[PDB]
Amino acid sequence: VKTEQEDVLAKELEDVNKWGLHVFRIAELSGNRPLTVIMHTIFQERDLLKTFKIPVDTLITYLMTLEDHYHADVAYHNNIHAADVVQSTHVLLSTPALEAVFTDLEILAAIFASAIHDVDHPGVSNQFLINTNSELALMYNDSSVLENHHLAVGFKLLQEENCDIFQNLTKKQRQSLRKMVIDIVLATDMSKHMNLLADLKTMVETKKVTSSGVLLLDNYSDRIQVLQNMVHCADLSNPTKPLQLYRQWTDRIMEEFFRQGDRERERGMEISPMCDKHNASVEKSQVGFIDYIVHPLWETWADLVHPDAQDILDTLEDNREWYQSTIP
Amino acid sequence: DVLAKELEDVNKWGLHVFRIAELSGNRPLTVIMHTIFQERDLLKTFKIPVDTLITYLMTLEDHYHADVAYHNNIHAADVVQSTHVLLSTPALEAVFTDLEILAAIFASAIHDVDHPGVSNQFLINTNSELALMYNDSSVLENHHLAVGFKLLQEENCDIFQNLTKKQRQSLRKMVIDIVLATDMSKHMNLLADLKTMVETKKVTSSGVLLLDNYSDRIQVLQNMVHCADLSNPTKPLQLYRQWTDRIMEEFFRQGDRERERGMEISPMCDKHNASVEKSQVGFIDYIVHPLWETWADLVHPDAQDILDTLEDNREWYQSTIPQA
Ligand SMILES: COc1ccc(/C=N/OCC(=O)N2C[C@@H](C)O[C@@H](C)C2)cc1OC1CCCC1
Ligand SMILES: COc1ccc(/C=N/OCC(=O)N2C[C@@H](C)O[C@@H](C)C2)cc1OC1CCCC1
Ligand SMILES: [Mg+2]
Ligand SMILES: [Mg+2]
Ligand SMILES: [Mg+2]
Ligand SMILES: [Zn+2]
Ligand SMILES: [Zn+2]
Repeated sequence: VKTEQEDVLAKELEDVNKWGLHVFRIAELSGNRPLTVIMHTIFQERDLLKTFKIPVDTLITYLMTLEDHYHADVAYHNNIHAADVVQSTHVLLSTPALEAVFTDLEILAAIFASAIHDVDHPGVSNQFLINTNSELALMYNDSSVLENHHLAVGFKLLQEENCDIFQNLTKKQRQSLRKMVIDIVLATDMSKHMNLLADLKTMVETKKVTSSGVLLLDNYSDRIQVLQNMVHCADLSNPTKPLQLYRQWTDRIMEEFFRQGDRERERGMEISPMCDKHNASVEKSQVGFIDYIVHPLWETWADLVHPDAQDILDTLEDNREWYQSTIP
Repeated sequence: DVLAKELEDVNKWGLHVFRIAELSGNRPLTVIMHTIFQERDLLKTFKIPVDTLITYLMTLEDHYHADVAYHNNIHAADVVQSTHVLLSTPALEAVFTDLEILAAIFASAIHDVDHPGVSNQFLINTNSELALMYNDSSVLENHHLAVGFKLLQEENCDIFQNLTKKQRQSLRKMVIDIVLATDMSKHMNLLADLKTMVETKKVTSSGVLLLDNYSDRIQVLQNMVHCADLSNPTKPLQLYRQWTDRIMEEFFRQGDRERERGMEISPMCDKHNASVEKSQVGFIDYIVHPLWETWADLVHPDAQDILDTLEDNREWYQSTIPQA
């Protein structure tokens, strides 16, 4: 355990290797430190401290700082979402079809990218930031504004006192991990979804597997592509989770969206799609989200790692039925 | 006075820009931008208060670094003026809207603002704050854009104040697209696509190019400003020599910092082991000529005088290099 608690957190953390970890429970039991606790657990499980000579106190110090820079008053894009994506990536990394495909450095990059990928999220969209002429959009030229910011912050925090968890990587290692983490977080920009999926389908069509069905990736292009899509899937994994988890994620994203719509309405701006609390169809919207975004993505991932992801797909379909059933 | 006579050549390749800098009190960017805006009737068209223009331009010019030998206000003024000339090439007559013309010229003016005199790779390799900010991706070019637009916020500096919301939005997208294309790491991809565009190009009866969508139009503007940025070797020898002096001074200062830091010194940045002639001939052969012969193809025969000068300058510099 990497944070002061008491306790029974251990019984819940037994599911850290399973889809459907109750991450909200973890948040409660850990004093709202789900990202620190789950990251610390994963790093120990994967022996990453020993491999990369990461001092444990340095890891905890960085995680505490990183966690503090997720906004507590943001309903969805907060430290629990970061913890969720981290843990979800951790599960996907261990899928049998990917056995021994990735290096420990690649595993570290995926997990680190997952942890920082929404840090300092303000609870409003890229388009909102652009439309309101935010300093952030001015900084990043309207291009992957948030995602560029999340990386800048995640890396800059390494420079805080006793926070450089990469201090004992080689120069080449840090350079490679940096490139991979950047490639991965920039791929979480939803504006890149259709292209990313399109390329993922292409890769699937011409995939190569050993006898036991293990994927053969040849080069960096292959490997980074699978990692990009993996963390993208993890980011978009809410509707594939056990329904009670999914239901809370839906509650939180709508709360966050509605708060942006309130900011838009207050400034006399056109209210963004699905951000109008006065005219929302939350259930119908989740069904469309699954039909046009989440299922097409996950159907393709499932193909890539066939048959590893079948139950994830089945759960997605069951959860689609639930929101369908509850349209008024 | 004398300045006025020099600015008469503003519509011509090979404007004595260094003379203009001396004569204006080191305000080439302000003088040349003002002149071009007046010539193209840009103040009237976009209702730009002339006082606002000068205030912006003076502040913009102030944010080019004095102590940087190549990437300064004179380079900026040169690229602006060169783009201004290319815009009027016969093959592009009446093709671009006034907004697109404004975007191309504004982009040129800001395209290197607050340049520190060291390369992207240097900034990446030294773990600079700029590289941390921009995730190692077009580090300087993103920065130029951010600063160029940020200055519009200064008091009485918003030259786009009377653009419609939509015009401002379009201008902003176009300028970003253009300045990002000045990143040399994108050169080969730009050039490969330009060659493919040339292959399938369409012209009117009078012979002007037909660019019927934003993609084709911005592509031409991107490559035009990139050519302007890479136009030094196409200029009269007296001007080209001066640009070569300055880029080498700048590079060698980077090399100096690399050596002090114990770093491996970048190509062409080692003052002790560098050859001007050899370096310019390679620069022409492998970057500038491939690009300009493609531009010349696009607008043939509009740019043949430019291409001729470049090929003469190449022949000139290779002539003192011993060869079999
Ligand atoms: C549990 O559900 C979700 C989980 C995660 C996400 C993340 N989505 O990424 C997009 C985004 O962030 N935008 C998109 C833009 C149109 O609107 C901008 C305010 C921001 C969305 C979820 O629900 C959808 C479906 C209906 C409500 C949203
Ligand atoms: C008058 O000459 C020039 C004018 C302009 C330029 C602009 N070059 O753009 C690229 C660049 O800045 N760098 C930085 C450094 C790492 O090296 C490059 C591979 C990439 C170059 C000129 O001459 C060459 C030949 C020798 C000096 C350079
Ligand atoms: Mg259990
Ligand atoms: Mg995000
Ligand atoms: Mg530049
Ligand atoms: Zn996310
Ligand atoms: Zn330049």
